[PDB]
Amino acid sequence: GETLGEKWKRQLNQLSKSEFNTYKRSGIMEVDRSEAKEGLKRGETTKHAVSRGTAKLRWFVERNLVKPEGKVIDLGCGRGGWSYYCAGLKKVTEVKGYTKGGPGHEEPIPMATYGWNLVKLHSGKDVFFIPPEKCDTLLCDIGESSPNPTIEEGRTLRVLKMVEPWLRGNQFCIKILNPYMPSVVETLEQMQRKHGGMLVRNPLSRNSTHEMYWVSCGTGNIVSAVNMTSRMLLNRFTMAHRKPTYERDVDLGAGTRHV
Ligand SMILES: C[S@@+](CC[C@H](N)C(=O)[O-])C[C@H]1O[C@@H](n2cnc3c(N)ncnc32)[C@H](O)[C@@H]1O
Ligand SMILES: OC[C@@]1(O)OC[C@@H](O)[C@@H](O)[C@@H]1O
Ligand SMILES: [Cl-]
Repeated sequence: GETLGEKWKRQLNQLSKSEFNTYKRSGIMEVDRSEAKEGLKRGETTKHAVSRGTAKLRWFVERNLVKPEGKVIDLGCGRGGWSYYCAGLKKVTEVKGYTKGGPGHEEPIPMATYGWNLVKLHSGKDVFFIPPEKCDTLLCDIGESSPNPTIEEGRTLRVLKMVEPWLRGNQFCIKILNPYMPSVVETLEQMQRKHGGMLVRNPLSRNSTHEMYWVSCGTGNIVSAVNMTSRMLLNRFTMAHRKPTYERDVDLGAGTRHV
């Protein structure tokens, strides 16, 4: 009597490599990253978003699902995609990004995109072990995938326990790696009651992950959101019209900001 999400995961893990590669992009929204990738390889530091993450966060911001403002803390900042984007938003006054260093983990990329001077990224900073800090906006994009959904479940619950102390009177956008397991749904219901917001599927996410984001603005039934996302993902395995929808990548400009 598994959840629809569990049914999706078992089916995903049964795909061949070619099937997986076709499925992951079927009918998704996608930014053309060729130009940014080539530029970044050449050491270019203006205009380019450092990752696909900038476009993901832009989608939420454009729809007023999160409204970054004041002091922004970005947990699991990686290369800095979310941080460099927030740096260009009018209401943002400072951005601090923290990420885990080490082999196999992405390190921050120094960039000169608009508002770069308001951003301080720091590697070698495992957020599970640091004290929470006051901020006006809390972003978190942590959650490592695994073919084992119980491992993802444990990762998601650990992230949720970790972020809660950082939430008080502030905007937020937090990745929920595995939102479909019963303990996670229940945890999310409790945290939504305590801190508000809603759970949303980003159309730029690949079909190979069931990730959803808990955003501070709006409200909605979490069980419905999760189940409708699971149904969509299950239905995409045998999608008749699977062409992705392409959008231009984000241009983050250049120059310092004065607040
Ligand atoms: C998907 S990425 C971030 C993408 C980012 N939002 C962007 O737009 O470029 C998640 C990052 O969180 C980092 N991470 C994982 N566990 C962490 C921890 N305990 N503390 C800090 N960072 C962590 C990973 O190394 C990875 O770089
Ligand atoms: O509502 C916020 C809070 O009180 O929730 C319970 C724990 O997570 C605390 O660390 C956290 O500050
Ligand atoms: Cl609803």
